Order: sequence, then structure tokens, then C-alpha cells
Amino acid sequence: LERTIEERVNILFDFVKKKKEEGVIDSSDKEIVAEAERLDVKAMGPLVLTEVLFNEKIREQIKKYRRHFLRFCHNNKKAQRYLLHGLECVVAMHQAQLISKIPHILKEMYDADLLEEEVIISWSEKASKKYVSKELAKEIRVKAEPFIKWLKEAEEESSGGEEEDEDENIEVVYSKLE
Repeated sequence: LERTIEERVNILFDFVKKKKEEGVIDSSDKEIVAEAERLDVKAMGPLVLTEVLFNEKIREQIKKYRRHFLRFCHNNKKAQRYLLHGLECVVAMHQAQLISKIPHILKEMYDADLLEEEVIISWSEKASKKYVSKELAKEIRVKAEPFIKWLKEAEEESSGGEEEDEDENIEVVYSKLE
């Protein structure tokens, strides 16, 4: 049998973790993209990168690893949504440190071309996709509000978008929770 979405994401986690451990991750961005493509989990690339690369120093790490993320996120709104779920997960691990920083981290990701305006707005309006507690998901989105307002400029109208997510989200949740 073909491997499941969960299994394939799991293999990508292992691959990326091993690149980091071996000391070559900084020069392995293309190798990681290729492995994600081989495994047909390209859009999940950013979620794996966040888990492996980001901690409480996420703001420095966004600069350092911009190229790794950009290769996935560029012209790929699905990959961008997975980056946002990745961010949810990093905040969950480092809440005291990171919760207050959400709008500034979002701005840094936006400025690095890793997230498009419409993806961020959409994500802000939608329920938790189950990566983190509903309560934390809510709090993250409240903290996002000042940046969302900055994005829209000086006025607040709401967007409304539909997502395109072929693979199941819940499978990726299981892989992440592992």
C-alpha cells in the first residue's frame, strides 16, 4: 500500500531532523524541498521546518532560514497556511515568551515574503485546525489583531475565503502531535 499522509509527513520530519543533527541543515534547503516533493507532502514543508528549526528564538531563526521557507511558501498559499499552523505550535511550546510577540512575528514573516496578506487574514478568521488548544488558538488570533488591522490599513472590514486542502488536515495533526 501507498503510505498515508501521516506516514509521509512523519518521514519528512525524520529527514529534516536528521539534516539538522548532522550539521548540514543550513545548506540543505533544496534537499528538503526535493524530499517533500518525493513524499508528496510539499505543502507541509513549512510545518516540519518550524518544528525542527524554531523555538523561543524564532525571530532570529526567521531571518536565518528565510530561504528554506521561501522555497516552500512562494506562490503556495497552502504551504503558507502550514507555516501559520507551525507558528501556532511554536507559540504553544513557548507561550510565556511568544504570545505577546505574535503581531511582530507575523510582520517579520510577511516582510520576508513568507506569508501573503490574504492568507493571514483568512487564517485569522477561521477556527482552529486542531494543532493547538481552541483556547490558545483564540488567544493567538486576538494577539494578531493589531497586525491584521495594520494590513487592512486604517479601517476594519472582514474578508472571507475558502481553503483548498486536499490531504487531510487531521492526518497532519496526528503527525505533528507525534
